[PDB]
Amino acid sequence: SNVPHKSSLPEGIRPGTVLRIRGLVPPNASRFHVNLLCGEEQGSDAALHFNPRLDTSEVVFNSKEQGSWGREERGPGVPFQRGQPFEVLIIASDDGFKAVVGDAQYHHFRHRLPLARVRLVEVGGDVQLDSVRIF
Amino acid sequence: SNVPHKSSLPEGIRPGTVLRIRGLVPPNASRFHVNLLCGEEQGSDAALHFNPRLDTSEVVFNSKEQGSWGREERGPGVPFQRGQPFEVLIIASDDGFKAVVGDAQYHHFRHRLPLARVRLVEVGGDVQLDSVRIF
Ligand SMILES: OC[C@H]1O[C@@H](O[C@H]2[C@H](O)[C@@H](O)[C@H](O)O[C@@H]2CO)[C@H](O)[C@@H](O)[C@H]1O
Repeated sequence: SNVPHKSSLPEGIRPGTVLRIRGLVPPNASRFHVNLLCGEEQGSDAALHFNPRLDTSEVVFNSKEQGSWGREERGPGVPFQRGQPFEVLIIASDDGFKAVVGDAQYHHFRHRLPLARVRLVEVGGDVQLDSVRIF
Repeated sequence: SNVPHKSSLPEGIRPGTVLRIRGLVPPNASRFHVNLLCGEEQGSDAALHFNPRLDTSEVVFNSKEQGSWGREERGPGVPFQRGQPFEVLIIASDDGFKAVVGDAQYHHFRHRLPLARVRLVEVGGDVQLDSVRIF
C-alpha cells in the first residue's frame, strides 16, 4: 500500500503549517500513527505522536523528549472506523497543534517541544495512505 | 441576487487559523472575490482581497487601506474553471496568508495590515458558495 511514509521538512515548520492526511483504515487495522520527529535517527524526539488505536478504541497524543515519552493525552472518543476512509488536518498554531478529523475540531495538543525542532513527518502502522500534503 | 456571504470571526484570526471555502464557479461566471475585512462598515479596510477573474483570466491579490487600494499582486494562472467546483484554503501564518487551491500552494500574500484587525469574511461575485468553515 502506502508503507511507512516519510516527508522531510528541512526548514522545519512554523505557525500556520497545515498537514493534511487522507487514507483508509483497513478492515483489520489495530492502530496507526503520525509522528512529527526532530531528526532521522531512530528513536528520535517527537514534537507530536498522534496514535489512533482501533484495537482499544482510543486516540492518544504524546511527545518523546530525550528518549523518554511524556504523559499521554486522550481525545474524545474514536472518530475512525475500520473499513472507512478519513481526512485529518493537523494544524500548527502558536500555542499548539489542532487536530481536525472528519471536518470537526477534535483535540488541541499544547506544544511540549519547540516547533522549530521538527524535521520530518512519518506515517505508519495499519493504514493505507491516499496522500500526505503539507501547506 | 448577489448579496455577499458574511461570516464573523469570533476570536478573530491568528497564525494557525484556516479558512476553508468550498464552492462552484457558475458557467457564465465573470469573477468572484473573498475579502478579509476589518469591520462591518461598508468600505472597511480589506486585509486581503482575493479576486479570481475568469474573464481576464487572472487572480488578483490586494489590500484596501483607509478607502484606497494598494499594490496588487497577481498569481500564476487560473486554478478555477467555469461550471466546476473548487476548494480553497486560506492559511494565516506569522508572515502572511497562504492561498491553497485544490491541493496546491497557489500564492503567498505577506501581511500589509495586522492580522489582529481582521474581523469578518466576505465571499461575493459570480460564485455558488457551498460552505465556509473556520478551523
Ligand atoms: O486591486 C484589486 C481591485 O482591482 C480593480 O481593478 C483594477 C485592476 O486590477 C487593474 O488591472 C487596473 O489597472 O486597475 C483597476 C482599477 O484600479 C477591481 O475593479 C476591484 O474589484 C479589485 O479587484
